Amino acid sequence: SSPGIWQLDCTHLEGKVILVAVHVASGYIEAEVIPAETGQETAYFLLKLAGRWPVKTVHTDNGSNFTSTTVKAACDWAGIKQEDGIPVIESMNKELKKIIGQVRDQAEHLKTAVQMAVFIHNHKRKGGIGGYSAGERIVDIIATD
Amino acid sequence: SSPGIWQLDCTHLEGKVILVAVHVASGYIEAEVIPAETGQETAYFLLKLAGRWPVKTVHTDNGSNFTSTTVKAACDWAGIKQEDGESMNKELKKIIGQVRDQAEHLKTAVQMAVFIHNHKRKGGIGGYSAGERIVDIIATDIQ
Ligand SMILES: Cn1ncc(CO)c1-c1ccccc1
Repeated sequence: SSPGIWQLDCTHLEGKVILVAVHVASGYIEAEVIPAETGQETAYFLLKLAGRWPVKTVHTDNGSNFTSTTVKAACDWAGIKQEDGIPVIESMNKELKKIIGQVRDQAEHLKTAVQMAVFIHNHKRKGGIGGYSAGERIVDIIATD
Repeated sequence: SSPGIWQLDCTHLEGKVILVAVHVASGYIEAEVIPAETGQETAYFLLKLAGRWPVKTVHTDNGSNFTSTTVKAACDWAGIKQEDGESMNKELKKIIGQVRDQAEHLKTAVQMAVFIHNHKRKGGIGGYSAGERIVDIIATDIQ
């Protein structure tokens, strides 16, 4: 689908909250542990995302952190179309948790283990030895020239 | 320069620390406000960077934050070569001033500045933004 389309969700592990943005066309992920699923935390994560990739549209789970006017304000500022409650990706949250289990014993804190897992996911060749990683795919899809 | 070379810098503002990474060939920036310039905050910044972009080499200032065993452990794990030997960085500070009033806290103004820097077209019609350049450089290098 469009190069500018992201899906945002949340997943919970060890009592902490991980916000995950998936670039729908490529399966590339961005993720971070945050203190809680608040408006101010969600808006900050989105503003960081939109400053790093060209984000036109976000699909959300319509959680209350999304309905907040702080999130709406960020999205307006960044020119992002927020599509709440609009639905390979339900087992993205599952995929990321698995990878986190494989590195968890190399890091003292969960937040570091999440970043390791993001690194592994985005570098992973899919479709066997002849294939491409989510990382290669997102840049091929969004490059304008 | 090569597609995998970054330069990393700290800058100090309104009483806080900003870590700034410039992708040298594109001028694209990543930045984060951190409470203090520690070896743990550095390593965490570097790992987030390397899971996002193909980081092969980072050029840094001499600081002990870049020297610490945790940054060395992160660099070895992520495959980053470290080397301890600024026009997009004065630029970033200048943008922070121009929008500092658009926002409540520093953290937010910094990410608005990164947004504006990376999306801004340079030159006239036919030009590119830094965000366009990095993606183009790296996509070309893959093919
Ligand atoms: C209406 N709504 N609100 C939140 C969600 C979760 O995507 C949904 C939804 C669930 C399944 C299919 C379509 C929307």
